[PDB]
Amino acid sequence: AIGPVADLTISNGAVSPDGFSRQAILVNDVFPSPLITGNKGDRFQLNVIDNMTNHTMLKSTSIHWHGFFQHGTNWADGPAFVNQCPISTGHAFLYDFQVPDQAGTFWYHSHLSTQYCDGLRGPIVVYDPQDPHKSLYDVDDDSTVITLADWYHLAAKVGSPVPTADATLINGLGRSIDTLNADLAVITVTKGKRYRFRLVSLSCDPNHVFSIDGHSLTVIEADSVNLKPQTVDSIQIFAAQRYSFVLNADQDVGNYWIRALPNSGTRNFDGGVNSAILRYDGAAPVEPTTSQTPSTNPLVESALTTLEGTAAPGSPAPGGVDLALNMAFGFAGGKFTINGASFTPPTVPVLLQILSGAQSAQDLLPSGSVYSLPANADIEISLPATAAAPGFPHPFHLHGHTFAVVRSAGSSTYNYENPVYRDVVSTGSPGDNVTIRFRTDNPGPWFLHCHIDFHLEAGFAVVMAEDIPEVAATNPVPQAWSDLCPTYDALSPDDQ
Ligand SMILES: *[C@@H]1O[C@H](CO)[C@@H](O[C@@H]2O[C@H](CO)[C@@H](O[C@@H]3O[C@H](CO[C@H]4O[C@H](CO)[C@@H](O)[C@H](O)[C@@H]4O)[C@@H](O)[C@H](O)[C@@H]3O)[C@H](O)[C@H]2NC(C)=O)[C@H](O)[C@H]1NC(C)=O
Ligand SMILES: *[C@@H]1O[C@H](CO)[C@@H](O[C@@H]2O[C@H](CO)[C@@H](O)[C@H](O)[C@H]2NC(C)=O)[C@H](O)[C@H]1NC(C)=O
Ligand SMILES: Cc1ccc(C(=O)O)cc1
Ligand SMILES: [Ca+2]
Ligand SMILES: [Ca+2]
Ligand SMILES: [Ca+2]
Ligand SMILES: [Cu+2]
Ligand SMILES: [Cu+2]
Ligand SMILES: [Cu+2]
Ligand SMILES: [Cu+2]
Repeated sequence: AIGPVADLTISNGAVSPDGFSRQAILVNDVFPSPLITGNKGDRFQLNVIDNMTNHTMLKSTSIHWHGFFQHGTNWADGPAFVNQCPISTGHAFLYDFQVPDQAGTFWYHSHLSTQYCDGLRGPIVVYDPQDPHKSLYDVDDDSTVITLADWYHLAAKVGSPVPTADATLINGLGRSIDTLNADLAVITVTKGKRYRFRLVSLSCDPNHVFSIDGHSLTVIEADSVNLKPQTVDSIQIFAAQRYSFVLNADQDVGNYWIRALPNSGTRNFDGGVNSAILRYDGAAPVEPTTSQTPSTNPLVESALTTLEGTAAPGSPAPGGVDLALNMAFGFAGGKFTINGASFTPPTVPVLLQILSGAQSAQDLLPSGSVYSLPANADIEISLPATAAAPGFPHPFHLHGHTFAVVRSAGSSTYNYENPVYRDVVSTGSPGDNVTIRFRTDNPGPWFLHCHIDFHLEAGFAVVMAEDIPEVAATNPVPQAWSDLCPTYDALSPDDQ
């Protein structure tokens, strides 16, 4: 892997991850984007050098480091027009931040429009030298990162506004229905060894039901949060989520199908679509002939708990917090709404608005989309599922924070004692009332949005303006950040 100090050069080029070729986005001349790693406590210095020339996929860029708290470095978080203006082509920008108090599985992706769908997205691992789960496994390295991704034959701005994927990629490879002989990813294991696999969803839209024929999976991490171990036989993973699971390679030496069934597009495994190969050392170099058995032990989010058994912030009753917010989803004029407002990117990034003197949510643009949060407070947010926002279940993501999921999708119970904490949560289907809690210990504007990128583009977002009075003092910005907007605003539209 590369990192924690590295150049990330962004360019355009042709790729063929499902045996069909198209123009896309390369990072350090490769697709899919390379793995970046560090250790707990490391300073990351990622110099993003933008050499893109294709306006259809956008020449500008901005990168989000998904899951990092960015305390004191809100300017480095990535969302275009929230935390920065985009980097302009022919320029570079250094993201310089620390990860003092976090370890686990993360990822990076463009956070400008729908650009990450065109290929700028890759995994990150922050290792913990004192990982409490470390004695459960033998192997945890580049080879044990498993990414899932949707792939489209037409680019994000070329196809339908809400497209359906032609292929699922596993570690960057997969088959489409018209490319049944395309290359497949192979993950190799040695019989008798134990592996920490780190499963990362780079998806722009679909969720995937992940399973491995003949094997159970011991889940030990969700979205960079250590869990009490939970053995499962399938995992439904939503866009932008991560899980670590331990696999004991104790079955017969052979080839076993790795499966990732999407919730849209091709919903079968015919011809080896939506599949990869688990190969034991010594097995024949052939495709598996294993069968899928019904999942009788699927992952259930409400049954997950943190390793430390951390209580939810606040008191154990509905509304037992300093500020309770309800987000009512809707859809009007082809745009998503939250509490009647659709997010449209402001000309001046929200952070720059605050640093320039905006004092309240009413002062902040876009109007109706920004919520001021008090400092050092317990917050509860409910996000009740509704068919009024098409394309459910919507996996919501809160920047700058992990949150307690006090009520999960598909469950009527509330857990304040020992709920799972994570950073992306499915808000489920009608009848659900997914409810989250967090503490406001991190001054800055933080995006809260559906991580289905096509829905974000259609306005399905709000901004949480946390502790506005302390933002400037807590987040001193580098000169290079100050220069982003004047450079970007000087571009002609066709160079954006
Ligand atoms: C930079 O970025 C872009 C995005 O990657 C590039 O866009 C490509 O540009 C061309 C047009 O110049 C496309 O080819 C066209 O595709 C359409 C649609 O094809 C599909 O749909 C039709 C109708 O349903 C169907 O008949 C076909 O079988 C396809 O399924 C065609 O109608 C056109 O005739 C033409 O073939 C590309 O599809 C497109 N690729 C990306 C992935 O969307 C662009 O080329 C880049 N510019 C630099 C110079 O390379
Ligand atoms: C889901 O969650 C919230 C919070 O429990 C609900 O909104 C609250 O519900 C009651 C009754 O209407 C009120 O006492 C409060 O004023 C509400 N608090 C929030 C901050 O507005 C809501 O009713 C639920 N929605 C789904 C449909 O069950
Ligand atoms: C309007 C509309 C329709 C469908 C979707 C979707 O994601 O399926 C999103 C928006
Ligand atoms: Ca091969
Ligand atoms: Ca291996
Ligand atoms: Ca962690
Ligand atoms: Cu993300
Ligand atoms: Cu994020
Ligand atoms: Cu959505
Ligand atoms: Cu985001």
